[PDB]
Amino acid sequence: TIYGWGHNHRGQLGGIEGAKVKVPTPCEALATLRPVQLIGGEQTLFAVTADGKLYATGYGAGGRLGIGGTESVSTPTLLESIQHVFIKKVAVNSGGKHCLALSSEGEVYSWGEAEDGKLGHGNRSPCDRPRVIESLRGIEVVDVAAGGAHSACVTAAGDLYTWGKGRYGRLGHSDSEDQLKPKLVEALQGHRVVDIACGSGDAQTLCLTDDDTVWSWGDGDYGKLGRGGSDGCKVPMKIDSLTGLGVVKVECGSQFSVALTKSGAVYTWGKGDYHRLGHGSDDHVRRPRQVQGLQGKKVIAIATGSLHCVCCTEDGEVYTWGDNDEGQLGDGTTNAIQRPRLVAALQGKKVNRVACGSAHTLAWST
Repeated sequence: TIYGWGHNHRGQLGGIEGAKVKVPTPCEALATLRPVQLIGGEQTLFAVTADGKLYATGYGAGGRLGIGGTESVSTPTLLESIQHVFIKKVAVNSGGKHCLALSSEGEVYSWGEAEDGKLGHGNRSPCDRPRVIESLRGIEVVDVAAGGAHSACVTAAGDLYTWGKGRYGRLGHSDSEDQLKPKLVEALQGHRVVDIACGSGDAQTLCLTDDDTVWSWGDGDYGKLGRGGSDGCKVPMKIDSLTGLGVVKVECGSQFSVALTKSGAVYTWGKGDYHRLGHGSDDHVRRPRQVQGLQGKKVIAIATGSLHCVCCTEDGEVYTWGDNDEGQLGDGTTNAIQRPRLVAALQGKKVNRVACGSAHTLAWST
């Protein structure tokens, strides 16, 4: 079984009834795929199968689904043009309209909107089906991440590349220039990148290196870089207050940042409007702050949408908080939740995987 909820007005959840699905509901069509990954963008959902196949559902505008054309679909639809490739991971931002896909051969495919050079093909021409990024061929790529207007990947050697919109420093090349093809982030050389996340709007980028250090750069508004105040920067800089804490994952939602530790702690910081941070007030938070509503709960996975979070613990409790205008919190309402709250309908369901898109949410058990 795979449970899905939240906004479903354009087929986001792959075939179930209701423009808003306000309680976790079985999504049979997604379950039949036995996905190894589910990840959503702006009104979209992508599924990766065990045999490396890619399916998409939801809003088709701009060629964001990668199935061909711009029609929307309401059932998981095979990306046929790439079925000869074994895909192991898709990257899409919760608020994004383009994807990266990583093959077993360490190559990157991209599709969707092409504004700002985010597809990485050396121009701003849209690709409605997945296309290999040629300038990365011969380099073993091992991870991919996507922002609202930018893109990133990590190589076997631990090097980071970013590309797309340069404004406000999100690429990290010490300037504001757009990059139409992947460009090595030189300031991080000598540190091995092990996790990467990219934001939306006037965006930040976050990463984790293997020396127990978290980095942030790009747009500073609302404190989402985590160094106090609101100054942006154009080159990776450490968030010193996270050093030594055993961070294992970073994520970005809309104007906010998240870290999960080996110990199971969740930290959030950035824009506080609409309760996205989960601290129990809408104040902006300008340095990483532990989410005290998850104190002593051993969180093993977290996912962000634009304005909401979902996470699960070792024992299968699922928590959401943030905005609920589309029912994405899964409590039967469209009322915001200020602090993490257990998802009642999932109690007993043994969930160990969670995912989001812009305003929709999935949870399941392997």
